[PDB]
Amino acid sequence: HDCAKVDLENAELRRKLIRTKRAFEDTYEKLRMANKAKAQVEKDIKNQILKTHNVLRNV
Amino acid sequence: HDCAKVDLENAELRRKLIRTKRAFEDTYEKLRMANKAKAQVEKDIKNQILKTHNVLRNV
Ligand SMILES: [Zn+2]
Repeated sequence: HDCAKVDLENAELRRKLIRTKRAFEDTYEKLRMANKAKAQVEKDIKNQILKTHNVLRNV
Repeated sequence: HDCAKVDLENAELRRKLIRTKRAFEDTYEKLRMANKAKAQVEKDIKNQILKTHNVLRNV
């Protein structure tokens, strides 16, 4: 048994295990931001139609 | 340290690392097939946006 190496390996595994989770969280939020972005798009076009309609109402 | 406890923790760290990797693999594979299903819809949407983009060319 290598007491120095096993403590070092556990520190390496724990450190990297944390690196892995935070990478996913970033991705999760990134996907979360992307989906909400395309959600807005459907409403933006609907909004644009209303404006254009209101513009042509003024006649 | 505690050689018995640290080795058991080391086995736990590797174990948890395997679950995360398999969790990613599960997600990736599920996502890979899922994207292929929605892919026809996505190109159709891209075309209408592109078409509408082309419509606004009039100046
Ligand atoms: Zn030891």
